[PDB]
Parts: sequence; C-alpha cells; structure tokens
Amino acid sequence: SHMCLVCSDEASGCHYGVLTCGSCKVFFKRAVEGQHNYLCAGRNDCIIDKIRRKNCPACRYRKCLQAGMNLEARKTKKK
Amino acid sequence: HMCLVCSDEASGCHYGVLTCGSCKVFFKRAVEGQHNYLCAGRNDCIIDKIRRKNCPACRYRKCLQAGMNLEAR
DNA sequence: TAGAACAAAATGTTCT
DNA sequence: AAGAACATTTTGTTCT
Ligand SMILES: [Br-]
Ligand SMILES: [Zn+2]
Ligand SMILES: [Zn+2]
Ligand SMILES: [Zn+2]
Ligand SMILES: [Zn+2]
Repeated sequence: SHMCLVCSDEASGCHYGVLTCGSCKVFFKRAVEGQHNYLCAGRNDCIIDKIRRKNCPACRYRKCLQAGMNLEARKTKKK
Repeated sequence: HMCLVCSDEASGCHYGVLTCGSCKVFFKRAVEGQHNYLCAGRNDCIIDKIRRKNCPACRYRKCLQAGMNLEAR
C-alpha cells in the first residue's frame, strides 16, 4: 500500500483521508475550495494516471471523490 | 467565421486552416516543441472552446487532420 | 498572415 | 497531516 489511489503515482501520505500523491492533494484542495465547473471531453471515465491526470480535471475530481477524499477528514478521524 | 479545430471564433487562416488564435499558437507549439500527448479517452474527445485544453492529443490530431501545416506559404 | 511577448490558468514542489 | 509560498507547465492574447 504505497500508491496514490487517485492517479496511481507514488503516494506521499494520507491527505483528506486517502493515500494520494502530493499533486492530487493540492488538486483536490483547490477543486473543493474553489470552482470545479469542469467539463469532460470524453465520456466521464478518462484514465487518470501520472501522465494523463493533467488531461481531465473533471474525471480527476470525480476520482478523488470516489476514493473518499473530504476536507474535514482531520476532524472526522476524531470521532 | 468559426475555428475548424475547436469551433471557437476563427481569427483567420493559419498554417493553412481557418483556426482561432488559441489553436494557431497551440499547433506551432505542438510540432516544434516536443511533448508526448496521450489521449485519456478513446482518441475521439470533443474539442470545443472549453474542452480543447483537456486533450492536447486530440486537439493536435484534429489540427493535422484539418490540414494544418507549418509549411504552407 | 505569422511571431514575439506578454499574461493568465492550471499543475506540481518545497518548506534552509 | 494540512497548507502557504514558491515554482513549473500549459494555454491564450496582443502587439509587432
Ligand atoms: Br513559476
Ligand atoms: Zn495522485
Ligand atoms: Zn474526463
Ligand atoms: Zn480553435
Ligand atoms: Zn482525447
């Protein structure tokens, strides 16, 4: 267990509840805090991996949610 | 009137094709620079004004296929 | 019409 | 672990 669950690159730790690399960490934070009105140019199942994760922010963010990322994971594991 | 690659607003005829300024500039960069664009779908993404930034592989392919060529005039 | 430059958006890394 | 600040990459506009 040492892979990012969103893009399958090398995980750098748990962030927002999920083992992810640092790039998905800050992507998710930015997506959750701001606008994430993204539009898939395919069929909403683009392949999110180390080279292609730049391609589709819409599917990357759905992959984050699917993997379970959530901003209040910190205060969550406190319960 | 409208870009042949991404359906944005065509600014004129660039490298052989009626394209927009985004696509014009994207095209030169694609062929001159070196990157390896890989499609994350099915090699058939939708390239419109918003989605053109998502898949440079498909955008680039659309460019070539629409006849864009650095050598034209 | 093409380039250059400039500017902005989107992604990723370091935190001596 | 979470997040700021820094840094890069990628895209788009404008002014030659
Ligand atoms: Br920078
Ligand atoms: Zn990742
Ligand atoms: Zn997608
Ligand atoms: Zn275009
Ligand atoms: Zn594509």
